[PDB]
Amino acid sequence: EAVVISGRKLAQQIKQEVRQEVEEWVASGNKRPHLSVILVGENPASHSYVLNKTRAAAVVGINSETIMKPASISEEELLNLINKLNNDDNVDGLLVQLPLPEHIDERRICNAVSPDKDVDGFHVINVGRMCLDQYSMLPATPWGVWEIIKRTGIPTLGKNVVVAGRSKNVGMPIAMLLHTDGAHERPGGDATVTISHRYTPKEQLKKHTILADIVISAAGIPNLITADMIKEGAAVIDVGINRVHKPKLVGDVDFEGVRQKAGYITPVPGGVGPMTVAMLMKNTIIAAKKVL
Amino acid sequence: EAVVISGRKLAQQIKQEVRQEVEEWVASGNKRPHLSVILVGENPASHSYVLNKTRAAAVVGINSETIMKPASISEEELLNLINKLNNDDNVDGLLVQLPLPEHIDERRICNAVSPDKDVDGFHVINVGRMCLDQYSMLPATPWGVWEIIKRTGIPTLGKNVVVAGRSKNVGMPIAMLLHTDGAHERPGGDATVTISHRYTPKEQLKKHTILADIVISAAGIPNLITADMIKEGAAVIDVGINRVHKPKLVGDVDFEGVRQKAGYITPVPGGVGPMTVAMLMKNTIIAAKKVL
Ligand SMILES: NC(=O)c1ccc[n+]([C@@H]2O[C@H](COP(=O)([O-])OP(=O)(O)OC[C@H]3O[C@@H](n4cnc5c(N)ncnc54)[C@H](O)[C@@H]3O)[C@@H](O)[C@H]2O)c1
Ligand SMILES: NC(=O)c1ccc[n+]([C@@H]2O[C@H](COP(=O)([O-])OP(=O)(O)OC[C@H]3O[C@@H](n4cnc5c(N)ncnc54)[C@H](O)[C@@H]3O)[C@@H](O)[C@H]2O)c1
Ligand SMILES: Nc1nc(O)c2c(n1)NC[C@@H]1CN(c3ccc(C(=O)N[C@@H](CCC(=O)O)C(=O)O)cc3)C(=O)N21
Ligand SMILES: Nc1nc(O)c2c(n1)NC[C@@H]1CN(c3ccc(C(=O)N[C@@H](CCC(=O)O)C(=O)O)cc3)C(=O)N21
Repeated sequence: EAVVISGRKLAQQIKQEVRQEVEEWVASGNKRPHLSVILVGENPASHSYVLNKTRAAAVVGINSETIMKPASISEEELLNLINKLNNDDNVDGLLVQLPLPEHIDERRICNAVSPDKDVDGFHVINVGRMCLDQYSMLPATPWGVWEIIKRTGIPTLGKNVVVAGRSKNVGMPIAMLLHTDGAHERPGGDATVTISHRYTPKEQLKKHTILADIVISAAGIPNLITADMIKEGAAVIDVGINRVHKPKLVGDVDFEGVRQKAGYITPVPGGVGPMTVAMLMKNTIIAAKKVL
Repeated sequence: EAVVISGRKLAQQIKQEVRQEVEEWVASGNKRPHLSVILVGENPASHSYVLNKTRAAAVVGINSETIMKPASISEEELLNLINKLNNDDNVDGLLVQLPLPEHIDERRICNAVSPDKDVDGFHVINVGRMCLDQYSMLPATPWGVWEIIKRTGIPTLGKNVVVAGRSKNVGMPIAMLLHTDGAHERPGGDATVTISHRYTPKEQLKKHTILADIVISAAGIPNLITADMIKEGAAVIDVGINRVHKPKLVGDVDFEGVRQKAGYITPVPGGVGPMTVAMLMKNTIIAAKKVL
């Protein structure tokens, strides 16, 4: 029997910490932090995630606004709005919820957010700084993943990690953080990391996952990770979010099988999800204190 | 018997290509490209590598200057020089040979070179763009490594690659290029990539290298890769440079053992080295054409 790690309980801890930090920033005479979120269009999951973010902000004492725009907004208009928010000193953190309409170039939009306000860590400079193991705004999900590992007390240094997924927002940063030097300006995990993706044959995925002390799945494929792929005692972190069949939410991991073989496992929901939102809270206070 | 790939012969091909490109740029009325190299101090290997670079430039029709400064140069003075070269339009490519004296912060210096002239690809924006699979100035050694693989006709897509070394100038870019999507703006190799480093136990290094179709060693450890670590038919690319014992130059690979087990192997010297210099030539014409 795997220890089922509650990301909900961890996220509550992290939110207690942020509330304190925030209550102590404000207590000492500084402006309350303010997070602005641009939400374009009518995607329900997008609306639900933004709502989780604004509730979390309210519970740790961070002001938030949700700026709603229709999917018909031009790229030029959204960029204008971004420039206006970058230049407002009341605004500490700025994120644009993805995905955006097809007619809008997401890379351009992310690179328009000011790096000092880029609480998603998607701006190219934040990406470059992370890749160079310098202080940066880390993306929220990857940082959530590392915090689950670190706060549970699961070792990384010299350990074998497999990451299924190579996406610039999730997979790549997870791999980058976990493999890098603990002695650098931004310390990494010092793990031996294998990056797998859509062209990794299932056969080769299994031959690597079977050596792994930690397996992190961020592919968006149900049952991609099964018991026979895991060594006994492994930590299994499920970042996937998959709508399957009424519509239902599952992870990338066969939870019921793998919970009999792994030492640690995260559920979906209730695992990495809440951690994603908590770490965003942390980045907002960091942007407000202007410590980068 | 492994095919011993001559990086010398490949580099000559690449240099023939660059000469043509350059002869055709100039032929059409543009300024001859100009590469400036700042060399600080008296390190002999540094002097020898810069000399390889300026000879290569002369053979492909690129003007070069070597700017020599003493190890006593302040950081402020070197940065001044860099600003002056950034702002001169005769100068197309600008690199600072590393390493620098301890009193100088290399990250600051690399980030002062203008991205459009950063023919080493060390500037944070070039690093960020590479990490996001966008067009960037690629670092010369990593690109050399990928060119050896691609020009020999060794497949990467779906293949297992191990990289021994995680350095921001060599190991990390090699891993990044090889793992990434062939369908992105800057195409990657679509390989399954394992990053190993100084905290990977030898035991775990072997268990991954033994699955590898390609093993790329960039650790600076003699005999780090031996025959029993390699599967039969594997491609073995030796990026290491090690002074051993008169003083002698060897790679990270036990060449004599591994040439009996691998399908392909690169020697040291004569492998990745000349490729490092040729690809720098390629980046110089790219900076001159202002195509990024
Ligand atoms: N829980 C959270 O907080 C959270 C946050 C962000 C994203 N996600 C989820 O993580 C998953 C990935 O999100 P993303 O934005 O990185 O998505 P994406 O669709 O860009 O990435 C999918 C990645 O998985 C890889 N992949 C596809 N098939 C594979 C296979 N057979 N083996 C290994 N890798 C394979 C792809 O190569 C790609 O890199 C999704 O299910 C998404 O909903 C969860
Ligand atoms: N042929 C060329 O053109 C060329 C160009 C650049 C560098 N190099 C050579 O490549 C080697 C590395 O250069 P660098 O600048 O990346 O050096 P570096 O010293 O910064 O990097 C060494 C890397 O190897 C790793 N390492 C150390 N012990 C290890 C082990 N037992 N297993 C796996 N990895 C281990 C370290 O963690 C580190 O990431 C050196 O020998 C250098 O001279 C060659
Ligand atoms: N700019 C930007 N930043 C982000 O960090 C994200 C983004 N866009 N778009 C989509 C992803 C996904 N994501 C996210 C956030 C929260 C949760 C979450 O709270 N999950 C819960 C509820 C599951 C549900 O009912 O949908 C869970 O327990 O897993 C899931 C994804 C998120 O916020 N993402
Ligand atoms: N800024 C900057 N850019 C670089 O790309 C480098 C740098 N600094 N500092 C050191 C590394 C190493 N390096 C390099 C360049 C050429 C050769 C090379 O030509 N090697 C030959 C000769 C070996 C010898 O006799 O020393 C070989 O055949 O391997 C080796 C390393 C190089 O140029 N490097």
